[PDB]
Formats: sequence, C-alpha cells, structure tokens
Amino acid sequence: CITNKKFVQLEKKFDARLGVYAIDIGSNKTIAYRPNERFAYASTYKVLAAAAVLKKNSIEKLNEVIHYSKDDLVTYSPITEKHLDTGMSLKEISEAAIRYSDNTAGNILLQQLGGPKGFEKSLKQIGDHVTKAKRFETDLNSAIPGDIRDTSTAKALATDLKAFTLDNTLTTDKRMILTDWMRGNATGDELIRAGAPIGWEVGDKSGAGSYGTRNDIAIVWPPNRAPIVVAILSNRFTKDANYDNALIAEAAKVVLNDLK
Ligand SMILES: *C(=O)N1C[C@H](NOS(=O)(=O)O)CC[C@H]1C(N)=O
Repeated sequence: CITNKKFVQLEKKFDARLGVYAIDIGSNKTIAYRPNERFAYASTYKVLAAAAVLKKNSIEKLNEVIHYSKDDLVTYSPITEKHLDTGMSLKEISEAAIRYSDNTAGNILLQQLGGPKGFEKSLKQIGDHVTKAKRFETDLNSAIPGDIRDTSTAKALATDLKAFTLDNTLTTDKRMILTDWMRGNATGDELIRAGAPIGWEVGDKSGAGSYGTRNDIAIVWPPNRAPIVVAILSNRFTKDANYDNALIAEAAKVVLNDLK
C-alpha cells in the first residue's frame, strides 16, 4: 500500500495520470500502478520497432543503404536530414531513432515493418495483444482523450522491452547492438536515469506527446544484481499542458528504491 500511496501523491503533485510497471529479473518482484491503462506511447515505440527490424532482417539487409527523399522528412529529423545524399542503413536508422528520437527514422522503421499495422503484428508475435499502432509520425503523438490509436500500457511496453532485451529473443550481437543504442543518450538524462542511483546503469527510450504526455521505458543494471525493466508513462488533462520530467524521475526513484 505504501508504494501505491506514493504514486497517488505524485499524480496530485504534478496534476497528472501515471502508469508504472517494473520487473526485477532476479526476484520476479513487480511494482505496478495503473499498469493496464492506456497511454499514447509517443517516441517509446522507436526502440521496439528497431528491435523488430533487427529480428526480421539479416546482417546483409541491415547494412544495405536506404535512400529517402526530402519529402519523407518530417519535423524533428536531426540525423536523417543530414543524409539525403549518402542514404542510411537500417542499422544507422535504428541508432538515430533510439539515440536522438529522429522522427523520419521512426517512420522508416515503421515502413520496413509494413507500416503501423505491420509493427503491431511484430508485437503480437512476441505476445503483445495490447499495443495498438495506427499512424505515422508526427500524427501518432496526438494523445487525444479516449483515443486508442498509437497507445499501449506500462505493463505491455515493459514486457515487450524485456522480451527483446532480456528474454533471449535476439542473438547476442543484435541484442547488444540494441542495448548499446539505448545507453548514454541525452534524451534520457532527466527521466528514469535521474531517479536511478549513481552506478545503476540505465538504457532507455524517452517519449513526449500532446496532452502533456511524457514517457520513459528502460532497462536498469544495478551493481552486483540482475537487471530491472521499468516502464513509466504519464499525461495531463488539457491539450497544451506542459509536462515535468521530474514526475518520471520521481516515479523511477519510487520504483528503484522499492525493488532495492
Ligand atoms: C517522441 O516522443 N518524440 C520525438 C522527439 N523527441 O522527444 S523525446 O526525446 O521525448 O522522444 C520530439 C517529441 C516527440 C514527437 N514526436 O513530437
């Protein structure tokens, strides 16, 4: 009950709705708050779409150069906008999507999987019947009340990230490529990483959307311990609401101190 009380008070403090699911791989202990309620996933899909692309493609296909036109570029494409001339491989596109949250990279990953519905199919293959994927960037970030397009739950996202990174669903080389892309990125510095003790390495994928949507999903490696998977999703109640990263950092501290 005590952990539940902290999450209730975070919702009051930040005027927000909060979804939490975390699993300690060593003890199987879990922490859950609104774990089955839907939130817009925003940019967090990019790590799952990248993992699905790695799973389904040979190293040869993943290194082939893709060319895209200036007309495929959507807003917030800091990496892909530089490479109209050289093109990028699916490996490079995956890294751009995960490290920098590049939206055109996200779109190319969704396209490689057969569009949003093909990405959803890839998730059903790993047992996720919850996530609903319908739109491309940047429309997928609208986070409209009552809309289930481009939504998932904290439990489903955490379970998906665990499936790709810790359940031995990718070969060692692809798995380590994926988790390295998740480590050390500025987009994650104020989120789960800000709630993790120093020395507990965090690999994450952040997200942000309308209605104050602010998300982070992560693997955490505590010293001398098995990993922890953590998904923390949040939104607010008016279209223009500004999120506060501290909500995610403070929720992550609750999770990581209690699974300690
Ligand atoms: C992902 O949610 N997005 C991509 C980009 N980076 O934000 S993130 O670091 O929180 O992922 C801008 C916000 C959002 C988007 N598509 O608008």
